[PDB]
Amino acid sequence: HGKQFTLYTHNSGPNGWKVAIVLEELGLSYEPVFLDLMKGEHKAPEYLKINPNGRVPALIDHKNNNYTVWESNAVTQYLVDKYDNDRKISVAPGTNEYYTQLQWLYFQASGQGPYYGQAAWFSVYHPEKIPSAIERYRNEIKRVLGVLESTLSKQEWLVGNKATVADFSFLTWNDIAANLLLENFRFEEEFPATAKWNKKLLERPAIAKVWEEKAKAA
Amino acid sequence: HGKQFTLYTHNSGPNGWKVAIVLEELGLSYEPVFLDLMKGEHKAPEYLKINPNGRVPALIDHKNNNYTVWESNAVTQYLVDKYDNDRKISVAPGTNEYYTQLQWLYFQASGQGPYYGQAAWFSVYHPEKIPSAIERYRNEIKRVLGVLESTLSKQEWLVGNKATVADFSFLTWNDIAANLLLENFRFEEEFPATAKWNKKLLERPAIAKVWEEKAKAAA
Ligand SMILES: N[C@@H](CCC(=O)N[C@@H](CSSC[C@H](NC(=O)CC[C@H](N)C(=O)O)C(=O)NCC(=O)O)C(=O)NCC(=O)O)C(=O)O
Ligand SMILES: N[C@@H](CCC(=O)N[C@@H](CSSC[C@H](NC(=O)CC[C@H](N)C(=O)O)C(=O)NCC(=O)O)C(=O)NCC(=O)O)C(=O)O
Ligand code: NA
Ligand code: NA
Repeated sequence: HGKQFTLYTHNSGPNGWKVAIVLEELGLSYEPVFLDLMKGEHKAPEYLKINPNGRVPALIDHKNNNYTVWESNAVTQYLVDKYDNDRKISVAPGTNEYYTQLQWLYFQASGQGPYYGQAAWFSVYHPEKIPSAIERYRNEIKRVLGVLESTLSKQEWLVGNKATVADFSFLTWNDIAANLLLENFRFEEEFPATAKWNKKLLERPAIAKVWEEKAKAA
Repeated sequence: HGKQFTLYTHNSGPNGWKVAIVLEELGLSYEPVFLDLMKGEHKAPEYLKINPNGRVPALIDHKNNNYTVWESNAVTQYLVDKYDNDRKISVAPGTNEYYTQLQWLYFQASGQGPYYGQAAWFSVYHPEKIPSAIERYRNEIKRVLGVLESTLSKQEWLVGNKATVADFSFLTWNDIAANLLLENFRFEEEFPATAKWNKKLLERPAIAKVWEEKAKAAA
């Protein structure tokens, strides 16, 4: 055949692994292309032709005339809508539930990722240490966890009464938050429903497999 | 009331007016409820039942058994998918281009909004003034405009060879960036394709109507 997809990514980043989880859960074949962000490969003309935003990940579907799509959650939606026909990890397009799923994916993409990412930036990469900025995004991480907790303490999954890509989407950034960004953090005590949700998801065979890969990387 | 939708929103923020544009473009009736964020109305138990994130906007469709959805771009997708059957401002669900439309909407939601929003925060609300932080997000604003420019200099619209909600979605934050977040900004000079794109969208009857409502609301 040749592998169906090419996934432009890098050794270890939260959004690439997120897409990898979707691919593995769907049993889809893919070849990862690891861009060296340190060397600016993602800002080179060759990659800009794939994603003009110059960020990873991006996906090419070789079975669909090399249809190319970027933004990890748009990539995710493309994958489940077209290739999760048995609805193993997604709700059906054309239903009200689909937009609740979409709502949660937008909360992840606009409410979790960018804000956690600023915590990561100010703690690690910003040229000067700014305690008030570090504080600001640490507080936002806890707020976001509280939003998850308020729903997960009331129902088992975010949508569809089954684990979906909506639930999956929060995993990689929450891992970074718990294991790097937050200090003296006790996930299970502070956000019990969310911690338990997180634990179960990581126990899914496909997710656990990728999580082991992630550990082996970076 | 009597109106098909209730739109939870407020006077100043860009995402509510963005949804208002979609509703007006589709000719749908709605009653806006303007919440006072400085009175913590969005963090009250009553609104948290509507959106547990405690942010605006949120939409209730009274014609669809009060189906409720939040996240402005998720609300937008719901509206065009269900109510834009003639595809006046959107591409068709089930196509490939739908996911390109979605891609651009995620770029707006995750690449424009939150970063422009951090420029807003550090420039206006953060209780200490931090030049390196202000500079960081002003820079990112310019980078984002550059991304738009690189595409719009080569094609008329983001997707489907017609104006869609993907194009519309960038308007309100770009307005704030152009007039408030950047200093001595010259849209047409710095980003000519994007500025022309911006200008054309603002000429649309429905958008011009909302833009005036927004202008009066500021004031
Ligand atoms: N919305 C996009 C986010 C993708 C993304 O951020 N990719 C990162 C690698 S993950 S590393 C996490 C990443 N931070 C960065 O990329 C830091 C560098 C950046 N230029 C900056 O100045 O902030 C971040 O905060 N992301 C927010 C999020 O995930 O929502 C990247 O390509 N960086 C190259 C670059 O920007 O030059 C998606 O979901 O696909
Ligand atoms: N992704 C959401 C964003 C919705 C949103 O941010 N609504 C704002 C009003 S617009 S005002 C713009 C807003 N800034 C804020 O909300 C500032 C207060 C905030 N808690 C903080 O600390 O940054 C922002 O940066 N948004 C990023 C974006 O639009 O993507 C709100 O309800 N704030 C109440 C609150 O947070 O308490 C959407 O598109 O619906
Ligand atoms: Na990534
Ligand atoms: Na708003």
